[PDB]
This record gives sequence, structure tokens and C-alpha cells, in this order.
Amino acid sequence: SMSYTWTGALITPCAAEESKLPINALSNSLLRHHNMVYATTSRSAGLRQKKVTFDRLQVLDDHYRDVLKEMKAKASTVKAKLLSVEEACKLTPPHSAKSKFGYGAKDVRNLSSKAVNHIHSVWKDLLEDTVTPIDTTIMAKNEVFCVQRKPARLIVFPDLGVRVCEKMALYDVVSTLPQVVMGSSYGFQYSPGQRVEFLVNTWKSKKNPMGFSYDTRCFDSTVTENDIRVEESIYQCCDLAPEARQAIKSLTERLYIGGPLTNSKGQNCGYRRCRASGVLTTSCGNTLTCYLKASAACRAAKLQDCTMLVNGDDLVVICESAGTQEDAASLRVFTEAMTRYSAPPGDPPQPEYDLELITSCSSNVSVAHDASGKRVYYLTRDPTTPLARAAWETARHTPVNSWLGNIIMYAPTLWARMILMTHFFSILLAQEQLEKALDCQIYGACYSIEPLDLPQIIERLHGLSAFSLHSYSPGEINRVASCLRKLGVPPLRVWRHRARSVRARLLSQGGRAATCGKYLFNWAVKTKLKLTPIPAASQLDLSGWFVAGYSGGDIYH
Ligand SMILES: CC(C)CCn1nc(N2CCCC2)c(O)c(C2=Nc3ccc(NS(C)(=O)=O)cc3S(=O)(=O)N2)c1=O
Repeated sequence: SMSYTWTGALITPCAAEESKLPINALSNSLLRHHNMVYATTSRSAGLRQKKVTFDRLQVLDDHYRDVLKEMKAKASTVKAKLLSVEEACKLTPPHSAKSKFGYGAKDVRNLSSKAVNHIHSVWKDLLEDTVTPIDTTIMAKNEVFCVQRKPARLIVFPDLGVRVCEKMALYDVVSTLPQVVMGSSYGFQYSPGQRVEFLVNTWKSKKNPMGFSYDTRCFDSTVTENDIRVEESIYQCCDLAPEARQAIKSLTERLYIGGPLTNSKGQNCGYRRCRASGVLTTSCGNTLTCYLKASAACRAAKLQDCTMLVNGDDLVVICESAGTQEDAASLRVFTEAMTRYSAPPGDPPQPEYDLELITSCSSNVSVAHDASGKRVYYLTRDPTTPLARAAWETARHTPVNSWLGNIIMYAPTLWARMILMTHFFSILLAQEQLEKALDCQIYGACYSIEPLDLPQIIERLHGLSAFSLHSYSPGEINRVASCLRKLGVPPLRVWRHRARSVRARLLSQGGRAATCGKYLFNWAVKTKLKLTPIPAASQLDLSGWFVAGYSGGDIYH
């Protein structure tokens, strides 16, 4: 069937949309080539609709069914609980889209009566009706990039009432099931450091390692009714309350399999027969489906000593090489199998024999050196999108602060330390907003973070090593330098100069601010300070951070 059917009604915005980078008094200090930076808007949604609309064929063989049986046997060991209305409510982000039925996210969060009462009626309807398709809104994402222009991604999501109900039925399931079914292959269980560790140990575990990333073309669109029903049958293996079983059956039939699409004006835009990108099960559903298909394709291609790492639609495989000719042949067969299962590639995969050249989840393993001179592996990425977004964020308040997310996830990196930390601490100092909590997104879920906790956060996730790294790789240094030339970002020596100032200003404030100065900016001084563990570091509850992925899942932790 077709992934989408369209009526011709447009995908429409809620408010005016900016596509050009906003400029303020701070912009030039970060980036001179403003025309290189853009945001996607609904006005390009038609281009996206074109790309994501196609027929899906699916041919399922014994490998597919063998792997599904295995996954189901592991899923049968999972026991999951229903969430209360109140529990689900507290998982709703403050900025989440309002209901059509007369309440908003903040009415949900402080548990207003009107909100709770509608949520109860949505649940009851789900229990009582397992056939009536549930309304969804289709919107165009506003995301920031550097010109290479990408059309807007689409988001499809049900009403706030339903979203709360999804959490009630499925939050526990999607939080716990994937690691049990997929074990070490489940990507969202890892911090950046742990992900590095897994990749490195896996690479070393092979006599002659070969790895490839596999890019499915428009993964959500390739997901069929079959796939979504199969994913439900996996959830149904769990030990669940009777109401949970019913609600999951109902959500699958009425929501997950497909449904009508409504624009922000209330017009029927058409019909969806593929993955909704804005439902609770998007991440878990995609991960299970990617893993199921990839696992079976590995068996089809007879890949030797395969190890998969799967993060929703993002897939990387490390295996034993058979030489370049046989590896190329193997991947072609792997790709043929994936194609038959309805996951054909965007870029065809290519075997890689250098771990540092494998990009997976937009990132790669690289190497630098700690204080002792000892080599330390860490996760990095091309800093172009991070810097484009940081520039947008310099002039505009956004619901999600990608700069803060990038500092957390990419703290050991040359570009996050020298540029992101320096820039945004300067901004926070000037406004005296060091103490103000900011929202960021990690593995799809929204976190309120106090910037002053950064040193504790980085110590816990990455270790004190992250404040001491030096002698980065020629490839990494060149990629950063190239990026700065592209965007017209000041050379790394200007940032060192600015960092000395930011460090000194922070030290003058004493307290947590001084702690930021000492740890975050020790790289900036010729004669360093001795960095020892931070006392308060244990107090922070980082449980829940790297357990599961929740993209489009409307989660607040
Ligand atoms: C250590 C890490 C692997 C480095 C790269 N990195 N960095 C992230 N962050 C850096 C600062 C902002 C968040 C981040 O959250 C993700 C991330 N991975 C995903 C991959 C694939 C899908 N596909 S889907 C729609 O769920 O089917 C979704 C997600 S996500 O939305 O849960 N977020 C990430 O991969």
C-alpha cells in the first residue's frame, strides 16, 4: 500500500515561520556567514511529501520469522505496569502542544481537573472501541541546518489526551522491553562513553574488523501495517494488566497502523499507512523493526560474527571481513534482503576498515590524550549542525537548547569545549543567568538542566578525563578547522583568548560558578589547576537518562 494518500490540502503552520538566521549583537562573535544558516518551514513540506510517498512491497522469509520468534521469547520475560493518570501527566513536557478539548500541557502537568477528566474519557473510549481511526495532526518541523537545502521533516501526532493515554499503557513497555529483546545491541542504553566502549570493544573483538552504517531511505515511510502489527505482537508477549492489553490493541488498530491526517487549520490532508513520527512507540517500534529486519538480513548475507548496534532507524554493523571484494558482495546481499523487507537504502552501504571513519547516530569514535599522555577514545561529530543551531540560539529563545544538549553529549570534544562552552557561558555571565534552568533534549526526551551542574554532569558521564583531553587527531582537527572556515567562525585561538576571560569571570563569582571556571576551562590556561572529583557530583539523579529513546514520544524527565 501507499505510505500516504493526499487530498491536496496543504501542511500549514501555527504561526509565522522564520527561515533566515535571526541576527543580534552577539551573532558575529560566533559566525560571520549568516546566509549559510537556515531553518526548515512548512513552505517546503510539499517537497518532503513527494519523497516520503511510495508503495511498499514486503517479502518475508524464514530468517525474518526465525528472528521474530527469538525476540518474542525474550519479550515474554518482560513484566510491565500501567501508569496512573497522574504519573503519565508528570511525564508531559510543559511546552507540549495543547489539546483540542480545552486544556494545555501545563493543565496536564499540575493535574487540573478538566485535563484529568478528559484523559479518563479517552482511556475508556480506547477500552471500549478498537476500530475507529484516531485523528492526527500533521505539521512541518522547523529545524536549523547549514546549506550543503533540506525540506522540512514532517511530524504526525495525536491529541494531548491520547498522548497521556499512550504513556499510561506503554511507557513502562517502551522503557524496558528493547534492552531485554535486543540486549547489548540496544543503543539507547548507552551514554556517549559507553557507546564508544561498546564500539571499541566490538571492533577489537574481530580478527579482521569491517563495519558499515546502513541508511534506510525514509525509515518511517518504509514501515508497513505488517511491521506495526508484528511490533504489537511483541508488546503483547509481555506480562501486562488486562486494561493495558486492551489499550495497546486499541492504539495499534486505531493509531499506530495508520489514520487520517489533519492540518493545523483542521483540513483533511489525507491518510497515513506508515509510522507516525510523533507517537510514544516511534522510537521503540523503529528499533525493534530495524533490528528484526537487519538481524534477518545479516543471516541472509551470511555476514560473519555480526554485531549490531541499533538506535531506532539508525543501524551500524561490525563483523569479520572476508576481503574487500567479498565484503562488497556481502553488503549487496544484505541490502537486497533489507529491500525485500521494505527497508531499501538511501546511500548504499560501504564497508569501512577504519573505526574512526564509521558514522553512526551522526557521530564517530575518535582519539585524544589525557593528562598522563594515555590514549582515550571518545565520541565526536562534524560540528556544522551544532554550530548552525548555536547561532540560531544566540539570537532566539527556543524550547530546546541544542547548545546545552551538545555540551552534555559532546563535552570531551575540541569544538564543544573551545566554542560552545566559551560562547554560551559568556552569554550566561552577561545576563547573570547561570542559575536559570534550561530545557534540552537527550535521546528524544526533554530535560530541565541547570548549566551550573555541567561540571558534575560531565564528570559523571565522561569522567574527569573530559576536562583534560589534548592532542586531538589530525582528521578531527582538520574537520573542525574546515567547519570554522565554512561558517566564518573565529579561529580556535580567539576562543582560547575569550575562554581565559570567561574562566576568570567565573572564578570571581566563587561557588558553583567558580567550579565551572576551574573544570570547564582548564584547557584555556598555560599552567593548569589540579582537577579532583567534585563532591556534589553524586547528588544528581542521572537515572533514566540513558535507558531508552523517546523521539517524537512527548516525554519530560
Ligand atoms: C551518543 C549519541 C549516539 C550521539 C548522537 N546523538 N546525540 C544526541 N544528542 C546530542 C545533543 C542533543 C541530543 C541524541 O539525542 C541522539 C539521538 N539518537 C537518535 C537516533 C535515531 C533516532 N531515530 S527514531 C526517530 O527514534 O526512529 C532517534 C534518535 S533520538 O531522537 O532519540 N536522539 C544521538 O544519537
